[PDB]
This record gives sequence, C-alpha cells and structure tokens, in this order.
Amino acid sequence: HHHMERVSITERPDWREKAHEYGFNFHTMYGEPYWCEDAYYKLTLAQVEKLEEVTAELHQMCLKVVEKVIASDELMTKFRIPKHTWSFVRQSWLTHQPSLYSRLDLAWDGTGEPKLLENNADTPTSLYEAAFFQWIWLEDQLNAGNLPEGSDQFNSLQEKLIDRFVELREQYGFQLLHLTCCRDTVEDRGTIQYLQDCATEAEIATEFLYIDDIGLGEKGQFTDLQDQVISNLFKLYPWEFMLREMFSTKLEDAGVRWLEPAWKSIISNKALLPLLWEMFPNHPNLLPAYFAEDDHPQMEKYVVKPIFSNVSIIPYGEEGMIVQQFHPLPKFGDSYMLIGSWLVNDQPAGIGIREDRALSRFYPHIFV
Ligand SMILES: Nc1ncnc2c1ncn2[C@@H]1O[C@H](COP(=O)(O)OP(=O)(O)O)[C@@H](O)[C@H]1O
Ligand code: NI
Repeated sequence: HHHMERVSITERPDWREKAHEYGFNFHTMYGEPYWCEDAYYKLTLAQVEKLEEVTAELHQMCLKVVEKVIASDELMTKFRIPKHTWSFVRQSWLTHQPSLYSRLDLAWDGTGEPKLLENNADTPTSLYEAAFFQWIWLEDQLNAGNLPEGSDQFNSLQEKLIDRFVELREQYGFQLLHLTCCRDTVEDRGTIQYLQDCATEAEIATEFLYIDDIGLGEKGQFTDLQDQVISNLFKLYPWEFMLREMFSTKLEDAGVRWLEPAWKSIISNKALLPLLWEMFPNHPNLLPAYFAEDDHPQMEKYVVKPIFSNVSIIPYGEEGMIVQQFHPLPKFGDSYMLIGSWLVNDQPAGIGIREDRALSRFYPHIFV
C-alpha cells in the first residue's frame, strides 16, 4: 500500500540522443544513478507541499546542528573533523560563507511522515537529471500526450540555481568562479557543464580546471591554468577527502571561498543524525539515532553508518559509527524507492526519485 504510484510509460524514442546532444552521460558513475524512463512516479500536490515544508525545516534544523558543533571541541571531535582543519572549518561558518545546494535523502511513500536518512550537503549526485533532464522529459511526454493533461513537476532547481548565482555574484562578490573535479571522474557526466551554464546565465565568469591543474603560489594562494589567483572555487570533491589530503593545512591560508563551503563538512556527516535526534527528540521527520560508542537506548533493528565515507543492518565495531533506527524504504515492484529532495541555499527546489533492488536508477516524476 502506497499513496504514490509507479506508472509504467512508453520510453521516448530518442532520449539517448537527447542526452548525447545535451552532453549528459546517463551511465552509472561514482554514485550518479542510471537514468530510466520506462516508468515515472506520480505524486499529488499535497505530498509535494508536504515535502517542501519538511525540506525547508530540516534544513533549518541542520543549521542549528552546525551552530552547536562549531562551538564545542567535543562535538568537532565526535564529528571526526580533523583537528588541524578546525580553524578553517570554524572560520568558514563564523564568516557566513554561502551555500549553493544540498540534497536530503527522504524515505516516504505518501503514508506517515517522511524520514531523513541523510543530508547530502557537499557533493550531492543526480543534479543534472533532477534539474534539467526530467523537465525536458515532462515537456516531451506532455506534447506526446502520454501524461495526464494537468501534469506538473516539483522542480524549480534551474531557476533557483541561476538566482542563487546572481545572489552570489551581486552580494558576495563572486564575479569569477572556478569549477573543478578529479580528472577522469564526472567531468563528462554533465554536472560541471550544467552548473557552468547556470553561472554564465547569471553573468558570472567561469573557468574549469582539474584538481591536479591547481597550482600553489608563492604566498600560499591557489592558482589556475593561467597562473592567476583562484578566489572562488566550486568543487565536485568531498570535504571528507580534502580535509585529510596532503596539503590540507594549506586550506586555512589559501584565500579561496568554496562551494560547498567548509562548514558543510559538518552537515554532510553521518554524525548529523544523532545530533538532530538529541536537539529535536521525536521530531516527526527524524529517526532515532545515536553515536555507537555512547550508552544509548536499545533498538530492535537498526542501521550502522560511518562518520567518514558501507552501511549494514543489524562487523564494523563501535568506534566512529552512528546507529539509526531501521526504517524500510517503500517497495514498488522489485525495487525500493527513495526521494531526493533538493535545497538551493535554504530554499526547497524539488525532488528526484531513485530506485534500487537492494535495501542505481533514477526515475522522473509528476504531480497532479
Ligand atoms: N535508517 C535506515 N533505514 C533503512 N534503510 C536505510 C537507513 N539508512 C540508510 N538506509 C539505506 O542505505 C542506503 C545508503 O544510506 P545513506 O545514509 O543514504 O548512505 P550514502 O551516504 O552512502 O548514500 C540508503 O539509500 C537506504 O537504502
Ligand atoms: Ni548526438
């Protein structure tokens, strides 16, 4: 029993070439899901307003977590933030460094309350499909008459991303934005090029360069492929790796503003889950979660997750682990379904639906 349905649909005949034409590599890579459109998910307006409401509040609840964590060496330690980066992460929060985006993982089928599994607040995947590709899919399958006549979609990602980039340029001085990722990863997924086009629309000058193209200047500044100073850098590379990398002590004095900013390392951290539960006990959209090392109430079945990264249900031990009450994803046919609910800064911007056979695939949605 669900209050959303998975509706089979006839695939568009030229969607693979539409992807190729837009520079979208729809294949699975580095956690990016494989696009599918032999089906779509059908929601109601009520469900979407609910998702929006919950998404905006959960985001505010996450900012409260950061505020508390940043102010106690104890919590910065329980969050495994490397001590030699504490000043870098703290100053990033105390100077109010701006955020571009986040994606909440929400378990929900329309029944009961949506539950926060995790907040992908650093390098969330499936951006292109959610913002752009599934919107073209909607426009197309409407014109082909394969969707109900009043079909809409919970998706303002592109509009909000461009408006956020205008905000960054006009009020935070982001005139030139560098964009970067690891060579031989997701540069041809389409994410970097799509965000670059959004920044360009917002009249931001952009430059792409690979992680290994970044140079270390004489006074510690980071420099691009024209040996010029990098002031603002979008990265598709997680803080969990960067804060442990060889020249991470250079971060504090590099003179670079980052998207996502360093303080997002605290939100995009599984330790978020116990802190949310302690600060907001029995919140309707939270699950019981505790640090594994702590004396905590016993749970019938739960999930163990690392504080820096494989999830399992009850081999990992206690140290560096959180536990969270098990809450099964809704099953549609042979697959479990998960909602990915996007934020642009603090503004809910819509959802993408993902499926997997195991407790891999992205499906479009509509709402009526
Ligand atoms: N509390 C939970 N109850 C049931 N399933 C869960 C729970 N937490 C995570 N899962 C399952 O594990 C998968 C990965 O968990 P997640 O916290 O999203 O890790 P990752 O950061 O690797 O995506 C989720 O897609 C979901 O299928
Ligand atoms: Ni082509």
